[PDB]
Amino acid sequence: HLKPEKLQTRFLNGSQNDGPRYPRCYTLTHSDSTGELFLTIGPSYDYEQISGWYTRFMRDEVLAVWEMDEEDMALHVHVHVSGGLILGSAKWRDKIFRQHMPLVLEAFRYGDRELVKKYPEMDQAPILVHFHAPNPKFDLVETWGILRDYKI
Amino acid sequence: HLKPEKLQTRFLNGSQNDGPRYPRCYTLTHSDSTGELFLTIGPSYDYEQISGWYTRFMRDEVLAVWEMDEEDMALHVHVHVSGGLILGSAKWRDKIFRQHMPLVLEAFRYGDRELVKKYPEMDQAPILVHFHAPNPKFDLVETWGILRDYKI
Repeated sequence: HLKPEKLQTRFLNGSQNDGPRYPRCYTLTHSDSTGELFLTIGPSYDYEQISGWYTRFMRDEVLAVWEMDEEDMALHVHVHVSGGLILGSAKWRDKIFRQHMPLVLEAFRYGDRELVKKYPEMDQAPILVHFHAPNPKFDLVETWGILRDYKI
Repeated sequence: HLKPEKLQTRFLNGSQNDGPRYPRCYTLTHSDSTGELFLTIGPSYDYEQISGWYTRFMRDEVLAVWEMDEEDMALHVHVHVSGGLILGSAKWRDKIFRQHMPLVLEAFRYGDRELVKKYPEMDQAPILVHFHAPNPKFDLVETWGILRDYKI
């Protein structure tokens, strides 16, 4: 489980804690030196946060995008299981991301909690997780419940 | 069934019929007037090919990218089943894309047949089709055999 006091939240221009609902993207990284999680909420992804040779080599970020559909919205989450010149085998990386996915989704719903309060319908929205890999074995899109399931 | 006289194959700067193997992307559009198919092969997508108002409304282009899994290869195909203001419901679009998918994969195999000659391991590559949609019901990634399935 998530430790709220270890979660820093930043907003990109065009996004605030009260909206808008769309466009709305999440960028999530961490530091194993401090154990803290860093969440940016914005119209798109946080390119400062995912910059530098380190994150390009570890590719440990979690990105997410709220997508409009006919039944309100859905959250599309993305993690880089394999591909390119990165640390770790596809099978390790897949195992660690799956391990930490409940923590990831808890950070999204704690971090953006004011918006859930304002629009309780997002808290029923489905969560779709795409484990990206070149290999069909690991390239999987999965439903991981809804947002209220990750209430802390 | 693919009718090769109805297929035009085109190369962007940086690609030829004999390579390079990577990066290599396919952009497939059609003329409803004549039933002709337009395939472009290059280092990336032919963005001008897919830029017309007709494509913006029908979103019936097919995009594909060859992806590296260390030394192994896999063809990742992309179709827009749902999302945005477009012609047709998800259910209807999904059905037509799936009925025409063998034709599409046959155009890829015929259009790029000389590269497959040169690198026969390319016929054994898995084809992975992503039916894009915001909704879990239609947002599916599926293996559709191997390239060699779709020779004519």
